[PDB]
Amino acid sequence: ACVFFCEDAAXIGLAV
Amino acid sequence: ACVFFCEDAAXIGLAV
Amino acid sequence: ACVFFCEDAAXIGLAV
Amino acid sequence: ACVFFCEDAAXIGLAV
Amino acid sequence: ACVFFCEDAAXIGLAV
Amino acid sequence: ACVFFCEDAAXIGLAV
Amino acid sequence: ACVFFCEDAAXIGLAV
Amino acid sequence: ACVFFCEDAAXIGLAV
Amino acid sequence: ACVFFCEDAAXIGLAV
Amino acid sequence: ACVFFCEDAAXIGLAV
Amino acid sequence: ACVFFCEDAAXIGLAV
Amino acid sequence: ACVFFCEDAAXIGLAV
Repeated sequence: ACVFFCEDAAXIGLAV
Repeated sequence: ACVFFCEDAAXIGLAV
Repeated sequence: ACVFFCEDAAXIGLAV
Repeated sequence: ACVFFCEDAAXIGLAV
Repeated sequence: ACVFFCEDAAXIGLAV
Repeated sequence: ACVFFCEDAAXIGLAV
Repeated sequence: ACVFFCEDAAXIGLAV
Repeated sequence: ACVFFCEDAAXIGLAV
Repeated sequence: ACVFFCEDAAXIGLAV
Repeated sequence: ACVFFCEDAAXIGLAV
Repeated sequence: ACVFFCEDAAXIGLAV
Repeated sequence: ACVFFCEDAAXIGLAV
């Protein structure tokens, strides 16, 4: 999978 | 966040 | 390029 | 939450 | 009228 | 996998 | 806006 | 939104 | 202390 | 975090 | 001076 | 605190 850096607030690494 | 369209199988929107 | 659908608030398409 | 397509003009997604 | 999906940046629905 | 809408020209559903 | 990296615990990006 | 790293030659962050 | 990037899920910095 | 003072028109404290 | 990552569009290293 | 990226010359992270 890959890590995306997205604002969820905070910006975190989401693994997809 | 972004919406990804991915297999979970069925295809769904994913909140990224 | 690709079209992504992400929240910026509103949900919009983005050209990548 | 749900996404609705609404006028803001332009048509955009609103997250509610 | 009709909705067109165009990049204005963001891609949004424009009513014509 | 996921499906992204990308120009290949035509815009198509790219499978990845 | 800018991205700041700050501790909130975790270190996260913040949109400013 | 998500932050992508893309070339525009000149590698930049992209607000998606 | 040091900052490590770890799963909490999301990927975040941890201060140790 | 740091406290910033930013407008969102409406000047507020921001938790960064 | 310091370098901040800010959208100018692209995200770039702003020198201040 | 926040991490700033600043000249000390070399560039370093600063704990703010």
